[PDB]
Amino acid sequence: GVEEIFASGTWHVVDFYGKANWDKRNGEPKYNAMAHNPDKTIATEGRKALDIIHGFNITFKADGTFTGSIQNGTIEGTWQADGKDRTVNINFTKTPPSTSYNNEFIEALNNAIFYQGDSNVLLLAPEGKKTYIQFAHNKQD
Ligand SMILES: [Ca+2]
Ligand SMILES: [Ca+2]
Ligand SMILES: [Ca+2]
Repeated sequence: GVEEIFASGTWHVVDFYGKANWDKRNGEPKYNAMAHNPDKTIATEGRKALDIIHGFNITFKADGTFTGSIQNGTIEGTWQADGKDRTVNINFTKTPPSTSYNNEFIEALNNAIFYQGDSNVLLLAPEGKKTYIQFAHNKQD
């Protein structure tokens, strides 16, 4: 069931993905692309963004609660998923002092309604399926 994917250990952010083809679990990784922009100043901003978002992680518990860590502190809340249609509903009860990257992460999780994944990855997409956030069970480095 859903606990076998969600409650499978700490999930660490890989990237935010755009131009998604949800059917095929593919898309364009935003900050890894930014770090390879041909404008060296934009590439520098992408490298800094990667170091920040790689620190973002979340742990879902089988009791329907979660905690996680982003800039300035912890997130907390509740979650439900349905394995019959691969849908999810995340609800925040605590967020730390805001930052641009925090706001992006919190919005992605708040808008998530579909999921897919496997023993390595978790992808969460909003209703339009044009974007997703991807996690892994290891911190990116
Ligand atoms: Ca359902
Ligand atoms: Ca690496
Ligand atoms: Ca490594």
